[PDB]
Amino acid sequence: AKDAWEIPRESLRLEVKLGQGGEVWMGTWNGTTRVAIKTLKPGTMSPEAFLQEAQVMKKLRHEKLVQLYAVVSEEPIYIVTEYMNKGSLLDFLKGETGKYLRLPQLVDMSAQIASGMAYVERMNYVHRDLRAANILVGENLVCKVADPIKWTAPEAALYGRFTIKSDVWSFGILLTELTTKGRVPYPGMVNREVLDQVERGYRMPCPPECPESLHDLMCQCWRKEPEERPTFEYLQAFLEDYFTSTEPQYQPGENL
Ligand SMILES: COc1cccc(-c2cn(-c3ccc(CN4CCC(O)CC4)cc3)c3ncnc(N)c23)c1
Repeated sequence: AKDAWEIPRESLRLEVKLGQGGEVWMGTWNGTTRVAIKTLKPGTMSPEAFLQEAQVMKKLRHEKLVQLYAVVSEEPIYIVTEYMNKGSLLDFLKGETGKYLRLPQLVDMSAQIASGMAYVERMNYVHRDLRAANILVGENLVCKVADPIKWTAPEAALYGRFTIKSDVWSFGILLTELTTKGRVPYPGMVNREVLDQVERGYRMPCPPECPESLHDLMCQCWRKEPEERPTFEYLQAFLEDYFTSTEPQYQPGENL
């Protein structure tokens, strides 16, 4: 028995291909509604498993989470959502526009992600794979949460203990992506080195031109003890108010 998210497949025209991993397409829904469509390439994972993402997307509704529109829950299975016309944050950061972003833009992007994740937090959910590649960018630099040892808290990577606090860890790592225009965290380190070093207390240093106040925040996100890590509610307020309350004398530099 289907729910009120169900639509007939015939209402979808998959136009322009965007990515693969099944796939994701640009497309149209009913009359004149531009959407994104996730496909399941037969075999790779079970229907139930591909319909994890949709089922959670059904209960999560917020301005800074990518919005589910519809689902075709019989094969070939499709998930349908709003279309994010600037694609992934990671690609945006690394792209041609990426280099013009300065700290005011990057922090605002972080504030928006924190807000979506603050909502995930209030709803008692856990994301598990929070990072720039899973943030989508739209018009007016809107960032939405959608959808990785280097991004994963140690307790989670080692013991499968994923909580909102391990999401906070990942958010700290995401701040390094933002402040380096999308560089891979722990430059030159393989996953084993990162595990080994993090366990001995190593944390990434302050990125070049990143204000110390922003790095301290990263460090708080990376506290060994999950419960000592800030809430997203806290992160959202800090990042929202950053240039008044925290760094009121910020001046542009070469890159940030
Ligand atoms: C069911 O609908 C969903 C659910 C979850 C995510 C997406 C999604 C993914 N993308 C997407 C964005 C960027 C890329 C970029 N890509 C990977 C790295 C790079 O090499 C270039 C190609 C691929 C897919 C979207 N773009 C625009 N709009 C989207 N909704 C997406 C859609």
